[PDB]
Amino acid sequence: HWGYGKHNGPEHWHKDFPIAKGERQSPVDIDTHTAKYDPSLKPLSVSYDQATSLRILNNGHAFNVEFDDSQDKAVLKGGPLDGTYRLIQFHFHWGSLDGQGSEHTVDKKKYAAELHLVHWNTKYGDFGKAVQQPDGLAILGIFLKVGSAKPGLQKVVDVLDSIKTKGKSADFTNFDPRGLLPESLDYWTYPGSLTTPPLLECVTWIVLKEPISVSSEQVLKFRKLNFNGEGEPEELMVDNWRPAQPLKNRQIKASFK
Ligand SMILES: [Zn+2]
Repeated sequence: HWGYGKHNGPEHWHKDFPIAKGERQSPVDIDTHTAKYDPSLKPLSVSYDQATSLRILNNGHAFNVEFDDSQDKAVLKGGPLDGTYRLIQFHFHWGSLDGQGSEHTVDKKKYAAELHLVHWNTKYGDFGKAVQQPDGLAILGIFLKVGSAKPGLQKVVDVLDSIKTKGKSADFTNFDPRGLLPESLDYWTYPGSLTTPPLLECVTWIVLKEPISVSSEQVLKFRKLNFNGEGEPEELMVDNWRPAQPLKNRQIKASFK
């Protein structure tokens, strides 16, 4: 019964998921004055030409755009990573107000939203096996600010009415996740966790410095989604973000000078 409400939000998750207080929790604040350039980092390689989106699902916590991950169709490589990581889904976290919504922060700045493209390490065979490994996942995080519309997001926006409530899914084929990337692939990276229960410490985080712009109308449509199921009291799906967690014995590395 974890969530983002008045009585089940992030500050409560540790009772059922004690790693919530662990050594490698996410998100974190990215201090641009202490993150150090690492010349040994490599460009990243985002290969989404062959991506097969399948479906979009309201899971009661966010919505996931799901992909075929039964081949190396959409992979992330390079950067801080060893080996190959398959895209399985992307989702967002967002606010009730434009001044909030992101999970990671940059010098304490909150963005309006944050996109997570989730990939699993093919060495481990399946996502469920991967989340049990410290190097099981690579999550590419992208900040959203409110300004211009993002044309490549509109198809997502326009399907949300069909998945308003928890448990609803819709066919969602032929979506191109390249339309959600900023121009630059400069990034910060650090080791951390899933930001939702079970909060497993299995993630190499790769957070892009350049935000994307979305329009106020696009974010407004995200804020019409519901946490609840159909036939239940309406609870708008807003403020589905976990706040920054202690960095502890970690360093954030920058790919850029
Ligand atoms: Zn996420």
